[PDB]
Amino acid sequence: MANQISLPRLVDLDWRVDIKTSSDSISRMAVPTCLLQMKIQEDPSISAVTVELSKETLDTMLDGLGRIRDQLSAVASKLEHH
Amino acid sequence: ISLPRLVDLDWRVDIKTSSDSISRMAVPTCLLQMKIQEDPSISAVTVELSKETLDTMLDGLGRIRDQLSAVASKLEHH
Amino acid sequence: MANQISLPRLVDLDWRVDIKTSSDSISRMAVPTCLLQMKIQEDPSISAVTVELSKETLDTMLDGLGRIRDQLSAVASKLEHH
Amino acid sequence: ISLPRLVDLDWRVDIKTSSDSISRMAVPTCLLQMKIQEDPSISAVTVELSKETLDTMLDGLGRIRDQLSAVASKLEHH
Amino acid sequence: MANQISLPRLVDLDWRVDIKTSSDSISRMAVPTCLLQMKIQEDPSISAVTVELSKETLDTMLDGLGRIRDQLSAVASKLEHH
Amino acid sequence: ISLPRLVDLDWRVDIKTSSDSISRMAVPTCLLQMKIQEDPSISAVTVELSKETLDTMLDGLGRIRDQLSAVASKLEHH
Amino acid sequence: MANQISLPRLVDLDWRVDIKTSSDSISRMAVPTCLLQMKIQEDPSISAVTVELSKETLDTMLDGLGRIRDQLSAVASKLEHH
Amino acid sequence: ISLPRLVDLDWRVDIKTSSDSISRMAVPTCLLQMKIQEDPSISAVTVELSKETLDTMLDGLGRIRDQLSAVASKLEHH
Repeated sequence: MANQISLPRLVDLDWRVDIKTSSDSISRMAVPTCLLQMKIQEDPSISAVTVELSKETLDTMLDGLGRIRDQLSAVASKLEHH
Repeated sequence: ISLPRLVDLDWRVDIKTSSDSISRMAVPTCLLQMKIQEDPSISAVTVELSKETLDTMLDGLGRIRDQLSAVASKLEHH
Repeated sequence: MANQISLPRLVDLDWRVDIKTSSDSISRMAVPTCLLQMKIQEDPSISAVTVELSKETLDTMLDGLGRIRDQLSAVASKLEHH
Repeated sequence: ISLPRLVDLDWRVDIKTSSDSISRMAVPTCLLQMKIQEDPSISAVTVELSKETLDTMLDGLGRIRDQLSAVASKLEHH
Repeated sequence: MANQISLPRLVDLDWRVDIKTSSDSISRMAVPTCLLQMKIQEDPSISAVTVELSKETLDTMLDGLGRIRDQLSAVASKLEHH
Repeated sequence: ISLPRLVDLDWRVDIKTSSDSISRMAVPTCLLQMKIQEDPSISAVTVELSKETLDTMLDGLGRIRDQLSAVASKLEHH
Repeated sequence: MANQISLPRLVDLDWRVDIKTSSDSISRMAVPTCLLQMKIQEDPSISAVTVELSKETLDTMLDGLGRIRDQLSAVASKLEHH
Repeated sequence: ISLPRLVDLDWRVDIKTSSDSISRMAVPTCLLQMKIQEDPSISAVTVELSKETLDTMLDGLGRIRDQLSAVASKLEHH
């Protein structure tokens, strides 16, 4: 059919930046970290997924989502050319 | 302590029928699968994203990136 | 007793047909796939089960459900003959 | 990516007492167990089906089959 | 403290008797079976546990619950004797 | 097919403080743990039972026992 | 960001003291035990975690929570000294 | 029988931004992870605690400790 049913929807994205004790240092060295909360909905019935993100993990997420954006745009371009 | 961590990101681009379109034009959609590890026992969160939701995601995560880098810098000079 | 309690009930069946990139081809070859959503209810408390179906899996489902139909009809026939 | 896939289908035909029947005639019922794999970690969805629900299921899945085959054909000639 | 909090409560017990095809016979031999549904509540938030019971499993359940009854009565007897 | 089956039954008798008693008399209570197998992957349902709830349980399960035996007998002579 | 999102909140703590038969004695020797119920909330959506606690486990919990208190106070002290 | 037992306790002290503060002063917070075993198959309950919630926790658990010790003593002399 058309798009009437669909996989869960990401409907909220929030975050917090904490300072914590690092694990890469023998001494008392503080390092930042992200707490990320995504709220996901099914078409009501909202769930929350909370993860802890480092800088490198965030950069990798950003690269991946950029590649997804590029693939979506290329498919849209091929679709507009019937 | 071991908070849940995003350890993999996979995706697929599908083409589906549009529901709102008068011209019935097909539309691209992203199936996004995030793999979260908690510790083994990895879970998978699957969502469907449109282009606009992905763009907004990117904007928010870039803001997180900038804030994290600013805090890192202020910690280095502290 | 009689049929007052009962196992969960299938109360909705919906689907979508997507075009995706195939895995059986080295080149860029598109293949269709089904997203099937079944809504299941307990006698209220509705849950959703979404699966991805290929053509062959769908044909096998159809064979199985046909065999179930045949067995139900044979049992009904034996029941009408006391 | 690995969306959940139906990997097994099993069933049993029971005879139960009818609740609506004036004549108290016994009635056949199907216990249907679908095994869904996501990847190991297979889950099982169990439902009870009457003959009419099964018939409607069959009709819907046949419609899916026809639509899938039509899309396949239009992709081959595309 | 006293008994203010408590483990989940069994708040409903229902069942059905089905006839099914047996597994102990090569031929078509029908055998009865029980579908048992227990409804369990937390002190609201009701859940349902459905199991399939054979005659022997039911007899064993009955023996176990009888032994529990005997132990509860013996403890009550010791409590009434301060 | 493999419906969930009760495969173990364990219990403990505790003594707790009574909440309704004027005389504050202690009271026995049963912690009941049913182990259910579905197939490995056994789950555990824990409840708390009073003497009266246990008695009612026993009555209901005895009724199930009698009904099952009657159906068995009518199948043997069928 | 600031503290707008947050991990689940502990919002209730209740308990009961039971007498049970001990496992360290061959004879009939009674021993106390704690049933502890913690109610945890997400910012609505309250869940209950019930555990059985022995005296030694409780003492260890108390030591751990005291160490947490000390670390929180030391961090607060370092924060007040800019 | 095997009721769920708390088998590990881990924690982290973070510094976060305060939301109610006029002076925007940073504030310490505790991320607390309790590991519960039921029997293998250990689960993890994570909460965030402020200093006041921790103090109240400590008071309640100390009351439990005193009650448990009093019952132990009255059992020894029983």
